[PDB]
Amino acid sequence: MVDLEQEFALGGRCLAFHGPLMYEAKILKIWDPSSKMYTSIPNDKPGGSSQATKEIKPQKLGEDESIPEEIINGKCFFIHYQGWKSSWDEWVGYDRIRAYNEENIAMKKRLANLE
Repeated sequence: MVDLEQEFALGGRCLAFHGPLMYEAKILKIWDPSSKMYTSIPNDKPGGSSQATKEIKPQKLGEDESIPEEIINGKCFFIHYQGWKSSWDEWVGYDRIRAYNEENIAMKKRLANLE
């Protein structure tokens, strides 16, 4: 068991499950249904864009992304799916993602054995 690192973190790594496998994630633009708008920081960059500008004010969205109602109802994270094209800079909900930790790496290494 661990603490703090297992929570989603602003610019933590993450893991987002598909079913056949999971693919590694990197949280950047984070979303909260309390306003149904998003937030970001330029600590790094998506990959499909050069940065994440500043402490992004929560603003009406739809510039290059959409959260479906499926994920909206919780914390969502626009993540860089690593090992894949930056075209996969996409949000997921907690329904599929968790932050970087050894338990999710135990899931990663068990899964990668099946690849």
